[PDB]
Amino acid sequence: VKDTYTDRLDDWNGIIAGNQYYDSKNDQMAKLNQELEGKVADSLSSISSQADRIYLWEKFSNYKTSANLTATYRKLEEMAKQVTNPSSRYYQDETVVRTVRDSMEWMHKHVYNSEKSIVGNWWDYEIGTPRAINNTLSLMKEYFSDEEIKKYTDVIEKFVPDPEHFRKTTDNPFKALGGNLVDMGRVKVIAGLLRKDDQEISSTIRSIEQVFKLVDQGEGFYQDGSYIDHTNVAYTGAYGNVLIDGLSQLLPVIQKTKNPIDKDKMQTMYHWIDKSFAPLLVNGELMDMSRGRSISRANSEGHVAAVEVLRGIHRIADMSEGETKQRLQSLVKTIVQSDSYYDVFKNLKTYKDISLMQSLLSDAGVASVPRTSYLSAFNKMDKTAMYNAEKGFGFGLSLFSSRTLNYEHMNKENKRGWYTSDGMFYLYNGDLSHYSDGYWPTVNPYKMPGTTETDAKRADSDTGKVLPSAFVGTSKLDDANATATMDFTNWNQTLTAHKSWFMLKDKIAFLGSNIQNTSTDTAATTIDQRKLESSNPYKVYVNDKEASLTEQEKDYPETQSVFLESSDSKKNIGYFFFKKSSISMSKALQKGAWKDINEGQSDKEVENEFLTISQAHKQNGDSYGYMLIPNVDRATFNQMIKELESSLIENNETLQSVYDAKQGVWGIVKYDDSVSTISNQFQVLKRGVYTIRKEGDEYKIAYYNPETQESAPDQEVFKKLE
Ligand SMILES: CC(=O)N[C@@H]1[C@@H](O[C@@H]2OC(C(=O)O)=C[C@H](O)[C@H]2O)[C@@H](O)[C@@H](COS(=O)(=O)O)O[C@H]1O
Repeated sequence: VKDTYTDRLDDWNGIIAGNQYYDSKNDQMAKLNQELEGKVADSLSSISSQADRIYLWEKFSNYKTSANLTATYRKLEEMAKQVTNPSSRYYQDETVVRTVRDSMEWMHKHVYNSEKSIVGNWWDYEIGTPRAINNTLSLMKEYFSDEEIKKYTDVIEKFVPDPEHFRKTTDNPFKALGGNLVDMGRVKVIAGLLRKDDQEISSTIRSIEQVFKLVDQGEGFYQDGSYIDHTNVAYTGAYGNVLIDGLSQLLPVIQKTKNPIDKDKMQTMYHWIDKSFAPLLVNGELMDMSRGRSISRANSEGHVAAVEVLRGIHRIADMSEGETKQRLQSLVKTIVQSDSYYDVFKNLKTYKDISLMQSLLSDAGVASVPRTSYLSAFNKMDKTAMYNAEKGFGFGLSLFSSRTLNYEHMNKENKRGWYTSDGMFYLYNGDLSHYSDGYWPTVNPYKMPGTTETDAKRADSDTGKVLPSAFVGTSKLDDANATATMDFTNWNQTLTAHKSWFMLKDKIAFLGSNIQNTSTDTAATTIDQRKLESSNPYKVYVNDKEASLTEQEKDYPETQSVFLESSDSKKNIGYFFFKKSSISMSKALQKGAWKDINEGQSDKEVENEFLTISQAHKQNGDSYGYMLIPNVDRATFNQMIKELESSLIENNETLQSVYDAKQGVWGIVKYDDSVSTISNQFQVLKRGVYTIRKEGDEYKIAYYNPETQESAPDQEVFKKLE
């Protein structure tokens, strides 16, 4: 029956598919249409048309595997999209209409109904499938009776009757929050509209409002921009994605129901965008350190994942007004145009999303100015993101502590992320494809960049762990300078190291001290493991003399510097060792398959060439110290290392500090409360992290105690001499 409920469903259809905006003369849209045409065509030619079939699609036949249910229903949603698209060859096609109706009935009688119990993954039974069912019925509501719709959605009410909890029919339900809570809306709000159930709609919207509250513990968004999910995992880039992506779709519909959400409550959305999401986006790429186990998915590499956030932002901009709308449009525009590697349209899956992106990009009224420099210390999730606009490089520092899990391996995904948070670092430069094109299934998991580890074998069956120490954190001074440390202990408590980082605007110093090993395994710190481009080869220099790297590891004793020279300076990487160090390097083709790190992925062999730089630690009390200097040519790197000749102030078991004379900035990490005199100019008095700047006779201080997660009054930690 046509009423206010169907009106809302019409708006929903315009959002999830957008057929009403389709334009055959629009190349980007025609491209998505053809994709859907192909998908439906394939589904129609492989579906079982035999009586007494045991499945609809052979490749999704074993229904004891919950994933097959969601995949099956999603195939029906694709059909519903095309049968209602005037420009589709399947528009109002009698066979497709009957196929969708008959398929819904079959699955309802033999595979998914209220008389069933969760078998496999609860996610499919409560989120994946219900969403596919809602969208199918919503798109084809003019081909189904209200009774049939209520019939096919009853099962949704059986598995998800409570808008505040998930796994309600199991022996271990959980409180819905963040991304899941948004999906709860895409389940119960839509089902509610389909069932014309006001109570379900009102109660679900009320439950959804919890998402707008910032937290100070648990899952959710924090004031410092961090986003935690799954109890204690940094997850802005995956579950955070689902949250903004899904919520931006729902809001236009929710705000037109009899239970609209207060404007002041939704105000936090803008905080997420500016404080939580934006910093993790560099040249169109969403930083992998925030994507959890999703890094092990071939179809979700960095630039692809970024689009989920960008399209969410764009939708929010569209429902916003004036300056707020104007600036969000500019944010999306500048990020997209800075991405010369990935075509944003490849992940805009609805015509309205394509339309919005096109108008934004062609509207001269929307400014597209390169983003300025920034540095976000996401202490509540132990990650740090840095971007230098003048030089054009991004830097990501992935850590963990007693407050966060190192890596997430579940549902057979991300089997080898063991060391992705053990002081791992990311460098975002001219090569936007670096962490893409199969980086994850080909990178050597035992040598993640920046990490200090023993070479003991690791089991894929292992799961994440929290760190024994709480002494992990970043002290930020300004948009270009910050200091961080990690009181590191490896997975089996056989190795330790005081690892610290000194972010000094256009370079980052890496210092490690108190390195100890109690095992029989060899210990080493991976200085880098950079994925190469066959089109842009690097010329390697050691102590400024060209070197020839081979697959076989070569040792370089008494090394003062290493320089990776590209034809594009924005891809150059230099390493300056404060004190001559013994390192080894090699360039080798590494092979692997996505299935190796994610059971549900392809076993197709992938290959990439990598340049690995390492420093062995054969004695207790060992250390390392070097400055990472990117985006400068060879002569400029050589000049810079001369300026930094005496930048290392100290690197021992209780004190680590680097000084940038040009800036007048000090980065300092103290492991105890002894009085530390620095450069005969001042004293720092407490255990913690410092970033200090001298401006004449003045001193600007940024102190952070990572264990108590508090700063402190200046006189408690700093004292000027004389
Ligand atoms: C945040 C996350 O990893 N969520 C998991 C699901 O993944 C998301 O799926 C969708 C969607 O519209 O369904 C959008 C996102 O890009 C993607 O991250 C999914 O993996 C389900 C079930 O698993 S599967 O059978 O292995 O595919 O589990 C969620 O936790």
